[PDB]
Amino acid sequence: YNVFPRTLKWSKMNLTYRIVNYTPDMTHSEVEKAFKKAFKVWSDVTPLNFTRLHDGIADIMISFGIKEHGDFYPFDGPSGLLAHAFPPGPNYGGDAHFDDDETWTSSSKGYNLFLVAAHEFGHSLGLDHSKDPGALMFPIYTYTHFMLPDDDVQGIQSLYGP
Ligand SMILES: CC#CCNc1ccc(S(=O)(=O)CC2(C(=O)NO)CCN(C(=O)OC(C)(C)C)CC2)cc1
Ligand SMILES: [Ca+2]
Ligand SMILES: [Ca+2]
Ligand SMILES: [Ca+2]
Ligand SMILES: [Zn+2]
Ligand SMILES: [Zn+2]
Repeated sequence: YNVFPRTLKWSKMNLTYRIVNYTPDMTHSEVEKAFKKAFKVWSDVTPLNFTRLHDGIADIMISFGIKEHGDFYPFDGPSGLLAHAFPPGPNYGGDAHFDDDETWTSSSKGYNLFLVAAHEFGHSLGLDHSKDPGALMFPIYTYTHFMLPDDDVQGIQSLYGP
């Protein structure tokens, strides 16, 4: 696994996240479950915890956008870039953005929100890309009870512990 050199981790165990807006292709419930399940992945192997706030500021501000959307790191329309998150830190730190130009699902068609989101929150927590083609933090999307690969388990625990 790989981590950035920075800013490594959050000084607090219980973090907050917020879902600013939603995608057309999934119901509010579907999306909420994906994100909830995406965090559950990292929380199960770490002392971390995530609380969802309805409004105001949250450590991890989640949102769906297309093209230029407020950070000068524009999306490229369908396919190509799927989503990006920023490593731990104040403000934009932690936040995750999903290209609303892609087709988000709970299945295999288009791109599976949960899987991508699971990856993206990895970033939100301090993990960079893993060179292990079996790691959730590998730079290539690949569709797959979800068990978090070993490398990834090694990753966050080296930051936050078991
Ligand atoms: C199992 C599983 C899974 C999900 N994996 C996954 C793979 C690729 C992407 S991506 O298409 O968003 C590629 C990207 C990524 O991995 N985002 O997390 C986007 C952000 N990014 C970026 O802006 O890079 C430059 C500008 C330095 C080229 C690095 C690559 C997203 C999720
Ligand atoms: Ca709905
Ligand atoms: Ca933030
Ligand atoms: Ca794209
Ligand atoms: Zn963005
Ligand atoms: Zn990535």
